[PDB]
Amino acid sequence: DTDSEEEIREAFRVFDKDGNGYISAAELRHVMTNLGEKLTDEEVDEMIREADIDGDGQVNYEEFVQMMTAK
Ligand SMILES: [Ca+2]
Ligand SMILES: [Ca+2]
Repeated sequence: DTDSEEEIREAFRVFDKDGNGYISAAELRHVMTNLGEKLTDEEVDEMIREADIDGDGQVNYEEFVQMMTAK
């Protein structure tokens, strides 16, 4: 709850460039690339796709967490 899950809630919240309240695949490639690491769009696009429960190109913090670790 507030033990540490908070940092996760933050990092992901700030991540949403368009502060839409969720996370899209386009933001990952741009932000990661902007951060200094240029990932692969094919992996990114596929990344969320697998970590998507609603199937709306948008995933909250958890739906993502379970992914962040898994490569
Ligand atoms: Ca988003
Ligand atoms: Ca989803």
